[PDB]
Amino acid sequence: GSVGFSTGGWEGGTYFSDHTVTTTNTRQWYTGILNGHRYSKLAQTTGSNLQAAKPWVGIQTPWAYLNLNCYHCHFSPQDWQRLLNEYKAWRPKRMHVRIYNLQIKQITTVGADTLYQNDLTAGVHIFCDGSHQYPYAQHPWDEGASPELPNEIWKLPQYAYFQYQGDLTDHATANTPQNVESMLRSNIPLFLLENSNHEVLRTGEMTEFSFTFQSGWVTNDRAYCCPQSDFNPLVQTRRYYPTWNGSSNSYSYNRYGPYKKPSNWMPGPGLAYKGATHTNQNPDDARGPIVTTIAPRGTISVGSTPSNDAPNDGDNTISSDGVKQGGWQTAPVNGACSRTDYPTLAFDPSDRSTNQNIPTRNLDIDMTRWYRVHEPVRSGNGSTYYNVDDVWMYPNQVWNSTPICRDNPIWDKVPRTDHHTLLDSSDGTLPMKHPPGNIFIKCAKIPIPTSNNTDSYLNIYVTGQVTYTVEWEVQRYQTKNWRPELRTSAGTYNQHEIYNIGENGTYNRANTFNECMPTKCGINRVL
Amino acid sequence: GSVGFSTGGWEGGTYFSDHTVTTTNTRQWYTGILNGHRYSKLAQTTGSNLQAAKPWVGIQTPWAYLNLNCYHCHFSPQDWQRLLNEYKAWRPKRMHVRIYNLQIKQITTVGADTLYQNDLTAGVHIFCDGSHQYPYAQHPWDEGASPELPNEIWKLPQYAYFQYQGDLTDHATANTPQNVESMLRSNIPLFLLENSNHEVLRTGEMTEFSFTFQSGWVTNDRAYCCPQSDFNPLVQTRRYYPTWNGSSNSYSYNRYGPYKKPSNWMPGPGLAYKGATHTNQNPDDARGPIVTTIAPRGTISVGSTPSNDAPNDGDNTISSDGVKQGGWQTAPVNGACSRTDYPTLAFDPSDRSTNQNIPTRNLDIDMTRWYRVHEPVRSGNGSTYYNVDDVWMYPNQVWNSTPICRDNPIWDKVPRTDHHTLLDSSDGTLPMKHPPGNIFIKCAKIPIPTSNNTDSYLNIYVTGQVTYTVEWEVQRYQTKNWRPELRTSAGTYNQHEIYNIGENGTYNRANTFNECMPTKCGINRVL
Amino acid sequence: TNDRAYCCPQSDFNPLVQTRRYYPTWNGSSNSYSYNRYGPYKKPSNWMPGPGLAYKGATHTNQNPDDARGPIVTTIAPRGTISVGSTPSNDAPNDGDNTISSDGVKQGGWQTAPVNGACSRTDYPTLAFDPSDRSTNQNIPTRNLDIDMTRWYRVHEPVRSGNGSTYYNVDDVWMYPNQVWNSTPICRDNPIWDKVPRTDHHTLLD
Amino acid sequence: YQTKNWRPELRTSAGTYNQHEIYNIGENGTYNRANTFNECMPTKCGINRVL
Amino acid sequence: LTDHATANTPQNVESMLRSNIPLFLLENSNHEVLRTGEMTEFSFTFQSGWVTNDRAYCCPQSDFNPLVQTRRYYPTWNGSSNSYSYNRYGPYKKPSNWMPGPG
Amino acid sequence: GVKQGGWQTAPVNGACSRTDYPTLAFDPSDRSTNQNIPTRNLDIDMTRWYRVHEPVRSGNGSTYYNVDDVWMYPNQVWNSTPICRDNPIWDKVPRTDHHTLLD
Repeated sequence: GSVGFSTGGWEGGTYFSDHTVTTTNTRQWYTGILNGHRYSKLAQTTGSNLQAAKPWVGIQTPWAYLNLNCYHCHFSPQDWQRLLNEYKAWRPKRMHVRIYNLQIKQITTVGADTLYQNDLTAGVHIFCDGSHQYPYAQHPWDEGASPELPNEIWKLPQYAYFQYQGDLTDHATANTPQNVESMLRSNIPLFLLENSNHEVLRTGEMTEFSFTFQSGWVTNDRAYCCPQSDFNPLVQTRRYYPTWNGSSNSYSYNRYGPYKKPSNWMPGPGLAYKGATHTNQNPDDARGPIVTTIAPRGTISVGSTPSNDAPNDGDNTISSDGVKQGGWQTAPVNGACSRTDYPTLAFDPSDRSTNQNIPTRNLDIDMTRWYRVHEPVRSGNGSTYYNVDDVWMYPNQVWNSTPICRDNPIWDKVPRTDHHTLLDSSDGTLPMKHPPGNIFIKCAKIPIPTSNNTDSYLNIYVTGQVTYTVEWEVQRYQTKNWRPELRTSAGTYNQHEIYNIGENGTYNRANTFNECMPTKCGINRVL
Repeated sequence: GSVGFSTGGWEGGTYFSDHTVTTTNTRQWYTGILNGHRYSKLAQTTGSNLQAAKPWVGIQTPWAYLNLNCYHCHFSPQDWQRLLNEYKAWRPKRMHVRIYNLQIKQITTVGADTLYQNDLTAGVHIFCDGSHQYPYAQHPWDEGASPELPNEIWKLPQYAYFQYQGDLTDHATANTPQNVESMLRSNIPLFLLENSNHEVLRTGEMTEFSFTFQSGWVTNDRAYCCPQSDFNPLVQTRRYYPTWNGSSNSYSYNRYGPYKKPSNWMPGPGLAYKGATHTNQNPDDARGPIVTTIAPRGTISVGSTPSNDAPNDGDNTISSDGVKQGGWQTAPVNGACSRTDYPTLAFDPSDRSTNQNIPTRNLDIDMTRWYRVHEPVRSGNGSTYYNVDDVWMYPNQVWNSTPICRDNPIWDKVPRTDHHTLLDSSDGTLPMKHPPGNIFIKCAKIPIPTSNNTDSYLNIYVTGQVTYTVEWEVQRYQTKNWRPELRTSAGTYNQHEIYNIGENGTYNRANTFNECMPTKCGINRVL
Repeated sequence: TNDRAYCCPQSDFNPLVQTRRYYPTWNGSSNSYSYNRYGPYKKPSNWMPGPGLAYKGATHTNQNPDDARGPIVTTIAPRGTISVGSTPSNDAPNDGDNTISSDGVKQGGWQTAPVNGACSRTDYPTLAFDPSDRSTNQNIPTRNLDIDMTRWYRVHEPVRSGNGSTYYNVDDVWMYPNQVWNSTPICRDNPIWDKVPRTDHHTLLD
Repeated sequence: YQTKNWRPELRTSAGTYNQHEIYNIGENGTYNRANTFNECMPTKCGINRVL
Repeated sequence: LTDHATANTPQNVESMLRSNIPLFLLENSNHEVLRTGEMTEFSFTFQSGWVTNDRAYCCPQSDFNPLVQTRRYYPTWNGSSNSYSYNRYGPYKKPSNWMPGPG
Repeated sequence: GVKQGGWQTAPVNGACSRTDYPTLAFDPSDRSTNQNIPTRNLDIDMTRWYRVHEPVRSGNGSTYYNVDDVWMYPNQVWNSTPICRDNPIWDKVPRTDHHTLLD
């Protein structure tokens, strides 16, 4: 008889050790009924009017889901400081999630007054998709992650997923196969969570989930030198550099100076592009820096026209408007270029922020990450130094990843595909094949009798507690550095009261990326 | 199925034996929702206006806590009488606290009428901090301790804690380091009880806590003589006292009279100061007798100005107003001086007292505690007898502690610091490293669905029973005294009906410190 | 000990709860006291500011590095001996004791510094040092930074005087019961230990 | 140390010092030492204890 | 490197770099001190790829058999019809799946 | 600024044999007085490419674009440069979060 028995306590606190950090967090969560207990088409209405449907079309579900992906979910500002000061590297190992102390209440109107009364026999649907049968649909930077403050109520975000690009229209030429658009539309998936197995829980019940991570490392230490400066000037190099003689049409040689020795190591791959920065209008346009247009041959997308003049030769050229609303954008794409760390990653530390100050990633002091790359080419009497904005993958590229802050997402799901290149994120998330599965939650749909076969349900909502524990594998730094180093310190910040509760419970959050306590500031690594 | 089963009975009564007294008390307690389930800045607005913030700034929490610290919590007036009459000494050994028979009710408005209905699935957060991770914030003399009468309802007091002194402002001179105020403000702690582990209980559940005391003794017997009178006049002393001869510029000697023999034993340390008694206005001013101004070099407090004239030499002198609102006061500081027992300890016997008569400690008949101390110094023809208001710690000081009454606090937490001197309280509480930990209680925060992301919770309150049992180590007196002695007796009091229930349930409480049944009145100890 | 106190023991209470304690007010007409509850935002504390002697020493001149400046200067000499700049004084209080001139105390005495104890006001400038031996640096590190909140700036004993009260600065706070304090901060350039002199008695070692 | 403090704290950091090159070897082997007591890295700055 | 402060940059980055420079003194580690009658030795184990002495006499793209026809066709753009027509690759250049290495 | 401020990576020829020369030149020994400087001009391996062209239909004919930068792309296959007795044996891989293929 667990109506009067709790199914759990409250669990909080972090534990530090040499090889392990364990974070434990409990939140009170709730969800009401979403989308009237039904699945429905979700389509974007925004964007400049064009003779086509808007690109994103999908399904919004009745379900809600748990999002644990961000560091401020797991670490308090204190704990994050201690992680960054005492450890050169960490990665998540295993996560345990308990859902318990469930309460299901009927929302009742007896009059001008709204009543909240237990329905003791009402259930809650809880489903973890761990085999990734359903669309994951988790953008790492989404709001609706577990709130930073343990005392804050967490309203579950609603689950929706992409279905098809609505902008695609049938296009028939001598250069295309027939009926490709209808072929795409016929093949769109529909995912209903009710054709899978899940648990239904009443108020005296609990459920739990365990996940094991496989990921690379987040690395807190930085390089104080680039690989290319890293030689010894007191020793001469045997290497010579050529000088072209226009008279003899040959080369002569001179020893490289001891203070620049040619390196075998390439600057890491980096794409320095801002994207389209020219206007703030139309938040649903694809700004950049990389915009990808998907469309199969035989279909034509927004603002696309076939072009019969070379190089295109029957391919569809896409106007600015077409690329802008039709395409899908990848940002940041800076890679190893530190010049474009800014302003290509900017975020709110929390959801629904009223702060006018937007933290943007301006601080990278790691010295393997490059500002500019130049290819000098002999031209006439002198040489022309060509800035290279696109440094692609090339052998012997060696670089460090961007710094991250407590407000970054922890992981990003690697799309399941035939092939992928090296996995390094420009935003710093850990790419994971098999990230922890979506934990889906919805109130039971309790029908109300109707004579006319209308869909009428009882108005209820579930609240409960969720405890999530992450075991973090972690490595303490060791150094022979004689000097003291930069450390994350509260005294660095222009906002002295940051992460403190103020008048009327206002909680102070970072104005800047530095106040978000970024990694790779303090600890020197030897290359 | 404990919805219909109680988790405990009612436990009351005291048990006396030779070496042990056991008090058992049960109270019905409740708390509603505090501070709207949130943490917020708590700042004092009172005091004379000054160009600075008011000193005390802190955090008021959603939590409530149990306060067992006072004797009238544990002992009935009868039981206290018997303790003081039959025992020379006692100390608390172990305490057991049970919280049970929990009821959690929703407060509902259906109309002009307010309804109280069980929420059977609602929880209660109960947390004991026994490792003193959170601020203790218990002033021994606070109200909100368990009520004296077993039948009285106990409303849990709300927990709040100090954070920083708001009066401190940055002060930069050649004599100070830079940016100390921002350094203080940056380093202020924030304590959220939800990052620790605690129990959540529904109505069919209970919890219990055990504590072990380490303390010195409360001592009921008194000295009938001072150490300095304690000799035998029928025997001559070999000791001589000097007399200065101004003519020969030397000393001559004469045997001490047998009825004052010089003693090796110093009067105990005592600071005789009233504090600032001149006005009753501004209850938040620091009156005395010892006022401590905290402020680091590089900061400047209220009413402070740097003074470049000696002795100060760049130190900040503080005006009366600055000391008055800015400082922190220590009272009583009488120590072994009985002259300043009055009026330096005065209190209400109970919380929210309407009695105009305020018990103040005027009765100390222990003879080791001194009225005045004089240092005579030869001056001219005679000698000048200098009153000494400050007797500091000196070797061979020997003294008895102040008497206490049933309305005193039992213990006081020793602040955790690098160093402390001898622990003797002028108010009589037992200093304890590791006093019993705060038991924190709050109603679960049960969210109400809102579309606009406002914070809206279900209005509930918890009531329960708390049983607390203290085992007291105790010592019976033994004496060869031939004569009968003073004993605590109901017939001593001008109020004959004291501790009786009167018309309409009015409970009579002590008008005077004597009616509070003070210790160290009755039993003679041999020195 | 590396950790610090962010509050003094005397601020450390809960203002949301009233105190049962009252403070006296003297009535000169009735020659008695009346009582009023302490305000919830200053609750009288059982805990004394730690012992502290706020004295600079003799700061007036830089000459004569071998003079005993302070803040505590101890003259040793047994009865039957006379030290530098000492003369017997037959006028009270001295009565045959040797009074010592400034010069005598100055070169003859032995100095104890720092003697600030729990007073943070005199942390400066009573501890100043070179980080290394034979330093050429004109900048002398001196201990100006103490943010520990148990260590006190000033102590006042207010005493009712006439119509108002006089607030007496206390430069000497001696050992007294229920004093609780944290030790001074140290730096990487401090000595680790000091040998306790072997003696019959010593007080608390801080 | 162990703390339940929610907030980050002061820590000893090289970036605090007006002398940026402190404890570094300079020209001709000159070793840079603290000008101030803060540059000597004093204790009891960072960690909060609960009383 | 010199400090540069604009609306587009964070503050005090140069001093931040200069403050964080390492200093390495070999005397804070453990090493051997040897007098004239003493010796010391060290062992190392390599992990590496191979140095390769043999060469390719052909590129991967020439490496086919001309006596066999390829089924593959190559496009030719017709500007009049705006479409492609196809012709079998000649047996002596067969399109290769293998790209020239990065250079 | 680029010239004195930057740090240079050479050789970066990769699989291009055209730029084997003159991008690697050295003395065989230290403090050489020899005016003749060995420079790597001899690569007869046939997987290593001289030029790469992307032809693009332009007007009536096609334009053959020389490609001086061939980046990493799938199905690139190549042999490493020849080495001589005077080359270094190894190079320390910088310790970093990421590296591409090591050649």
